[PDB]
Amino acid sequence: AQYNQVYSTDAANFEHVDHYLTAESWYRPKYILKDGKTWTQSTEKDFRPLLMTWWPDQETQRQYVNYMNAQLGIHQTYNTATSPLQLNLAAQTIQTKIEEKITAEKNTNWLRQTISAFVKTQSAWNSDSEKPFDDHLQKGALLYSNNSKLTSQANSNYRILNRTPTNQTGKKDPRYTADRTIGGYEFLLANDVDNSNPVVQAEQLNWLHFLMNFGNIYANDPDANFDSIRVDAVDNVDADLLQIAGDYLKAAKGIHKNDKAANDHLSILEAWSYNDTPYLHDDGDNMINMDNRLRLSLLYSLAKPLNQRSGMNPLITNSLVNRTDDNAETAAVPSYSFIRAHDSEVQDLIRDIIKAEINPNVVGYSFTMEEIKKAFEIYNKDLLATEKKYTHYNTALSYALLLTNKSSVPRVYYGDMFTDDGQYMAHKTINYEAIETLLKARIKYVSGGQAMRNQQVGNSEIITSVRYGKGALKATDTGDRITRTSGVVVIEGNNPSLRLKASDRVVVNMGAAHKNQAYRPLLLTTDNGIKAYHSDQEAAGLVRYTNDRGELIFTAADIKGYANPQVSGYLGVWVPVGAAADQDVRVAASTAPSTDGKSVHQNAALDSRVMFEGFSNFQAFATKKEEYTNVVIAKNVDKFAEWGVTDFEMAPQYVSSTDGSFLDSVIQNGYAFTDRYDLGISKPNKYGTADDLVKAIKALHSKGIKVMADWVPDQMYALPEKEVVTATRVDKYGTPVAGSQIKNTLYVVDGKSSGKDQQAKYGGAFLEELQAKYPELFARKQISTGVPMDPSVKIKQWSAKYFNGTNILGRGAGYVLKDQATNTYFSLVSDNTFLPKSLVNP
Ligand SMILES: [Ca+2]
Repeated sequence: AQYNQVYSTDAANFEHVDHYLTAESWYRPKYILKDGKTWTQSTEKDFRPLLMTWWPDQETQRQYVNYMNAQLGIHQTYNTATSPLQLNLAAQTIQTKIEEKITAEKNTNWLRQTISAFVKTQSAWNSDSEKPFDDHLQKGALLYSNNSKLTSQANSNYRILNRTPTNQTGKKDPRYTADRTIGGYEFLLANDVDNSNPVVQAEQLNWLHFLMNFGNIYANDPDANFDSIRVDAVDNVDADLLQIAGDYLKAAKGIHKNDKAANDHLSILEAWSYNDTPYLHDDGDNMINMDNRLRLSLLYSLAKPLNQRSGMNPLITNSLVNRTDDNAETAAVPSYSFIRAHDSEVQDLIRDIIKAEINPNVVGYSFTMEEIKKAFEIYNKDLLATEKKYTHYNTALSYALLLTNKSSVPRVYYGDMFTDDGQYMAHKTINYEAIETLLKARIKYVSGGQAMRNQQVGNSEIITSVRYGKGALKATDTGDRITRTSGVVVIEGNNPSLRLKASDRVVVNMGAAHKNQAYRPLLLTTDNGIKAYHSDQEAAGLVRYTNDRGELIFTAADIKGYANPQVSGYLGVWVPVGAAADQDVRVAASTAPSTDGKSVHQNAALDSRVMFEGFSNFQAFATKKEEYTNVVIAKNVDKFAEWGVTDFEMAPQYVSSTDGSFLDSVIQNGYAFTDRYDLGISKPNKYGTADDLVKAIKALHSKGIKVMADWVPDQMYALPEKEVVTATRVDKYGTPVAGSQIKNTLYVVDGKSSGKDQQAKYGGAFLEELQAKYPELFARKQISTGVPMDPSVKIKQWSAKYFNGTNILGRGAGYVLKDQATNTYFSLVSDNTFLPKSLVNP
């Protein structure tokens, strides 16, 4: 009893977390039985495990012997009936065996680990006590208490949950009713940063300013700054951040002054709710959101299996813009449009394949490397099939619409041109040719008003989409020479069974600048795929003409249904003959002052832009310098210019954590990180070193292309230090879970950064200069909080007080040790020390 008791009650003598004890705590006894033979004075070296001498109750002390008796090849176990006098010799005999064996392996590392193992067999100490699970992607979350006496350094006056755009004020906005929900939820993955905390808000701003000045700050090269941002996971953070970022863009860059300034820094949100667009629009169009309705329209009218496909009309009317006749010089609301992204309609399809053909109980997207590579074999083959079971149909049809549509900036996804897996840019998809063709055509032909028509012919239907030519917003505008040699027509059908009757005609009005004119093909579907024409000359054979009225006319000879690996339906695209090799109908943004109170205007100059999402989650890791993405990017900067890419959306560049607790930290895309400022600085990121990054930003600038920084304020992964928090089990809205055991109960999280990383170096480092240069930013009272940001304290080190909570860690409800008698946590704070009766007073 005696020797074992604690050496001294100092914090010094125990391994503790915020002065609390855990099941895995080691400490300094007064003596060590040396080689289980002789009672020698401890030194600051002789640390043992608590569990070696103390148990939270007798039932646990029992298991421990049984378990331990196993390990030490002691051949005796005890069932529930056992006295405690035997439970007490059982552990003393083990204790000798423990020293004897430490002497023998000259170490205790092996113990560290028999201990750690055992701890995990107990309910109070594993994920058993953390049930019931909920539908958080990592199975559950813990909300940290704002007011706990036990964990005062984790207290917060904030932690205001769920203030999405729709719900920013804590009530659902009456203004936006397309989404009838509250438009998002707080807890998405990992450690959830509390973005309602004014100090944290200021820190998000610091980081924004940093990214946007990355060149100057890191390389001293004004030519290497990110030009613009994406706000990630908008519907999972506090929407004040939208005001802050827009306020910034305004103050620092002048985006509200004129279009040229707004388009040099054109920024986007990833905001899934239908409410978010009108919300953004009332906010002043300081950034643009995706057109989610059009995305769904493409997906269901074009990309789904033949039996699940819907009719085509939504391709015209289910959108931010009704494209039946779109003749506005400036659209009501700006947006960007896409059909796939790094996550959307890619990692889903892999999940579909794993869940179907590999591991049926796979959770969320928590995949393994193994499963994935296995998944990819199936997927890649499905890509080449005519009958697809897992992957998109009609990719080229979707791009034809996206790249010819008026009133939205198209975003092309990397993985629709290159293989989603695979070294960067090494392999082309079968659609690369058609997409590149469309991209090139867009620069040269795509300008003017738009008309879309849905026509029931033969046994099915087609839609026709028409751009009138540069300088004709309406069908009746005759324009000038360049109008005449610009414009385009797209014809599409979504049913392989489409047959026209002999008497059918599809009559397309091309616009008044196009009477009696030659047209030639750009893309035509063929039995095996799609044939691309790279020049008039190339398509010399297949010319057709409009008539007196400027109508093209199409017939059964032109239009029928196909099924091949690229087309399930019909695609045809025609362009006028005679465009100068170097014709370009894009249009530069005006310096004329903006006057409608909005920053971004969806006009012809904005339509002239094209966005490129330049990565895939599932890219292979580089084998060598040459294969690093950012290296490869700098080296093909010309292609991007040739495609008319004006905004290059780089992947997040933060060094990835490697915990594997979610997809993002398995394929290391850059959304899972521990250091916000570590852009390939401490070691390379998936995409190269900080220098490769700097070089790729420079390369893209040299072509005049803009580069977007993914701004990811929602969460952080794998913090290095432990902290104790008062936690509660909650669902993703922060509501307490029914039937859980963790309710204002102490928990051990990984919630502290190292205080020695880049964050330590740059955190809050620019606040002072920001307040001098842009006092207006700090004057705003943020919506959710009612108060201004708080730059008066810098964040050099993240700790739990800056977080809402975390995903569940499997440590258990009882990990932090409590005297079950008094039901009170043990503590090592000095004026109030409380230890287990046996270790201090035996
Ligand atoms: Ca959040």
